[PDB]
Amino acid sequence: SRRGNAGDCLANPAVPWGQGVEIERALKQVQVEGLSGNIKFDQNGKRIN
Amino acid sequence: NAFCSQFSRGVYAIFGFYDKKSVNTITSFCGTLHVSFITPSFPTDGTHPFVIQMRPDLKGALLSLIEYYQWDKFAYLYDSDRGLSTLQAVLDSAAEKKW
Amino acid sequence: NSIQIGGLFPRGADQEYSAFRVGMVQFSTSEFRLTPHIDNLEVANSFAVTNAFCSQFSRGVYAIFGFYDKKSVNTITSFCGTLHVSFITPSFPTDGTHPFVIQMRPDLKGALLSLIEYYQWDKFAYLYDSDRGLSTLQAVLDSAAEKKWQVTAINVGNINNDKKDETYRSLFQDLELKKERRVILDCERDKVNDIVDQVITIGKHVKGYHYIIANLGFTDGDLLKIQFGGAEVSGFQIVDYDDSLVSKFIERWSTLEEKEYPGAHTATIKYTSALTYDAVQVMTEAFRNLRKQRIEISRRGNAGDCLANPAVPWGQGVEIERALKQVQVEGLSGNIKFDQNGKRINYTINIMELKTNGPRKIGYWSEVDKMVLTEDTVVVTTILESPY
Amino acid sequence: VITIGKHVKGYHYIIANLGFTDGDLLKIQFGGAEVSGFQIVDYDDSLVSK
Repeated sequence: SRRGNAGDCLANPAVPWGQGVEIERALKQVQVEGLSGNIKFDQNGKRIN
Repeated sequence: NAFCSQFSRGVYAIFGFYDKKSVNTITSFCGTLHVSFITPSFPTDGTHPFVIQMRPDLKGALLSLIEYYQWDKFAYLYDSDRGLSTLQAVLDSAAEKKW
Repeated sequence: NSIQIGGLFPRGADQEYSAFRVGMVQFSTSEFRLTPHIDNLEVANSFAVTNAFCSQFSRGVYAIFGFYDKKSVNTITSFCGTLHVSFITPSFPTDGTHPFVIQMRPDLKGALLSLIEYYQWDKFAYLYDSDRGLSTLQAVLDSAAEKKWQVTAINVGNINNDKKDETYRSLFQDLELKKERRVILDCERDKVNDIVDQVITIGKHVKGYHYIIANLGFTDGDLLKIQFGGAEVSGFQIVDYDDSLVSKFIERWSTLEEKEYPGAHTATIKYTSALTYDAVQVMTEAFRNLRKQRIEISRRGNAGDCLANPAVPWGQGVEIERALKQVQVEGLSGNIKFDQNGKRINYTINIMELKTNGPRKIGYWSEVDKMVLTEDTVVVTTILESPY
Repeated sequence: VITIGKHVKGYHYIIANLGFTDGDLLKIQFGGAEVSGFQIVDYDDSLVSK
């Protein structure tokens, strides 16, 4: 769900909004095919296989 | 400038390119502000959260191709702009395999 | 006239922060003074650098002193390139003509290159760290081809703390099969103390080897444990203690308080702290020379934040770097002379070599002339007869 | 011996007392000098292992 306000990036100290953990985790689990070939991701984010 | 302006918009992910000058800038922010970044540029040495690399590695294919062609003496020409991580890999394998 | 400046200091930089205080106390003149406004941080994280640099620019200063790392150097050279705030630092010198940047550290490469032909080497190894950039490794391999060396360069910096002892024993036994009697090290203090301890434990400091610790502190780290092996050790240092102003400083430095000045009550001082003292003389030289030609640059108006769209400079900062680069004073290192870019010219490095008595000096180096071997025979009579 | 550097391959040492592994020994394990010694208490015995 979109939080609405985001604030300023240079907030001292700024606070992360803890939905981006669920964003990247689905991003790390993408298993599709593209022009290059098979696309498989490590939990680091490096392209494997 | 473009990072905080798009952070003001409240975006979900950021797509873009980086060079060796700005590579530390994105990795410092996306780890801090916990937003994802997806890129076709050259991948960083070491691990970084919140960064998805699209370009694969080239090291092992280079070390296979030199080994498949059975080389021991050659020359190497490099540009600084994409980092030096390929150079550091092939100089380590230079020591182990008598190059 | 309390000129307000800014400090960006890393954690664990205890000896340098006291060496910053000694210049602030001694070089404090009555006609003007300096307001520190110092914050602590981590040098590897650019976000805290992004936090602190826009913190001090939000207040608005005339100059900033601090330390940077390889992981944050382009954060600095982009901000001071854009926002026209001059910057002074003793860290490793950048490559490229970056405006608004003062390199207080001298270059080391040409002095390092000069020593190598002096021993007339041909084949050696080169252990390096990945933290001070790779400018030296690029410098030697470019010179390796055009003067026909055989260099085996091996990185060491990515080794974890838990598996040190197996990796170094894996490292030097690989060097032993190639008969590598000559090693050039290039690290900070803490790696050099770790590497030398593993050289001793495998027993590779007898008569027959040679070592070069290529950094500005040769007697900075511990050296006594390899004094008596037999392996000839050389190194580089700029801060010679034989100078009286240095000897005045050491006499002043030694008598100080531990809990007030952590790391002061010693006999020697590290070069990173030595330039920190020498930088405050250069900062105070600026605003003294600034008020001499009646140049008021007092931008008392509100600086505002750093995220301006578009960002705007303020042209009195051009006069600041005009004043900072035109500084020639004398400090612990010696003759401080600059370039239009911000580098250092006309300096001298003392080539030091290790003997059984301890550290010595076998000469100095310059830009104009190379390694000058200032240490500071029979006549045969016979007659020409065959086959003699 | 270590500080003057005299434990390379080529030397030999014998610590003639009943505790060979009693004192520290790791710091000259990796030199090259062959070191022997004497001990009576073998740990491989079960009553010792008990």
